[PDB]
Amino acid sequence: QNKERRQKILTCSLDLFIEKGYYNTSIRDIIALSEVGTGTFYNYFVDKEDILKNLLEDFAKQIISSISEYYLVEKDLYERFIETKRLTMEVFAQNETLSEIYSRVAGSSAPIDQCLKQFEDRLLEFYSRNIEYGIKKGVFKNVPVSPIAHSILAIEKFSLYKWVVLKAITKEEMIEMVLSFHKTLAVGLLVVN
Amino acid sequence: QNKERRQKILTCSLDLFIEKGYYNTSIRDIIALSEVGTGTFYNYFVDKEDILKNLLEDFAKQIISSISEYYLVEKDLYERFIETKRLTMEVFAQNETLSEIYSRVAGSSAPIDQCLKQFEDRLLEFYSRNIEYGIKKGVFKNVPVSPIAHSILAIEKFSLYKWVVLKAITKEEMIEMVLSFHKTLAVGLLVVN
Repeated sequence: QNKERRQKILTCSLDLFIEKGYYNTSIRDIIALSEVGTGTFYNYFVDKEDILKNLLEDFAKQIISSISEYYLVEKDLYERFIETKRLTMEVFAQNETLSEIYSRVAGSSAPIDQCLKQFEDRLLEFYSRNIEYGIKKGVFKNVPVSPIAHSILAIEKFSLYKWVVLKAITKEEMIEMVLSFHKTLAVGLLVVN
Repeated sequence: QNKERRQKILTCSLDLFIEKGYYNTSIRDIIALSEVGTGTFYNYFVDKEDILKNLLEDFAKQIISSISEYYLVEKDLYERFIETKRLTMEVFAQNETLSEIYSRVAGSSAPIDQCLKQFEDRLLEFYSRNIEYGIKKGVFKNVPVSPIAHSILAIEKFSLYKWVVLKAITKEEMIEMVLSFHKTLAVGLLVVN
């Protein structure tokens, strides 16, 4: 019941962010469209940034649990390396309107960048754990991990932006690009080493 | 003389974008701070987006010519692969205030995204030509090129943003991350292939 209401406020907030723009949307607009009352709203959120953190927490959680669930059945670490990128790209697509907001508000102001930083740091740490595991199991080379986690995040962010914001590529083209890059990263660009 | 004036308008525009924010800055503010007169201003630019395109054209041009000049002396394609990323990261640092604007206005509106798209497409095409050359010379594997060019651009964009906007890493850490990733991309993440 706390779940329903929390969810109603988040869906309405997302819709208003898409329709009016994140900065042009007020807590007033959200409370009015949510209809939960000013007092109940504050049992959950203090302002817009609290709403954005909560939207992105749920998002990170869905990405990380989809991957972790897949790990229970597929054990080949290379198969995991590729397919987890497709999985992630599909979570983005299931949350299209949020992917859009994520892709539009980066670098806009320090409080919003602080929110995106918590979301991104969480994904980066997870990606690091999984790369570390592969190094330990002799499948991946023992290289610095943080640059690799950042490269995964970066291409995912950039290709999402080109699909959902620029409309310059299709969902399919975005998925293909991302998988192709991870394949090449895995096998290595150099012919000889 | 056309050069001096064009340059004065661009420097002033950059300063106002940093100080007031790109959207809060008007052509009025720029013409007033530039002092070139309303009529002369229009011999060069029709609006802010014309100024942004011109700032980014010069930027792309400086990145591409630094790399092309280096190519006249270093012929090892792997040495080029790494060091060109350091060169690029240094051009970003020499144009810190522009790197900031670039890192802040992405996804903000379709006209500004159209401007960034021309800048990014230009870099992507150049990066593609250089990867293609390496494939043809047997140094790089024959893989799809566009995902690789996008991955180079993406990590460069993302690590620039974390330095100049988030202030979460140092210039040095940004340069190291980017070089480390390109090294791993080159040698390949997998132990065996």
